[PDB]
Amino acid sequence: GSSGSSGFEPRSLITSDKGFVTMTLESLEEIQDVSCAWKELNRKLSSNAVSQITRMCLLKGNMGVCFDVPTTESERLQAEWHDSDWILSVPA
Repeated sequence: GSSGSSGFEPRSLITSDKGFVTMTLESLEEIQDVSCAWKELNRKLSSNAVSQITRMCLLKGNMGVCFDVPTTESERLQAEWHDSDWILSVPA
């Protein structure tokens, strides 16, 4: 409802073991199901690259998605993201 911004400034962990990385995609409003996100991603990413997306789940609030990708494709994904209203981030 009406609270202070949820983002905050949490403590930075000692990054070391570069294994996998998680991604987030914020929506404008609610969506139908993951099909919305998948259809969009398929129109903004290549079949080859989009296949790296795993564990795509609906965020708590249906206002975006959360998924995992390799640390290599993570930068390509970030650069290839354009021409869409959705915001792309990579949290801790």
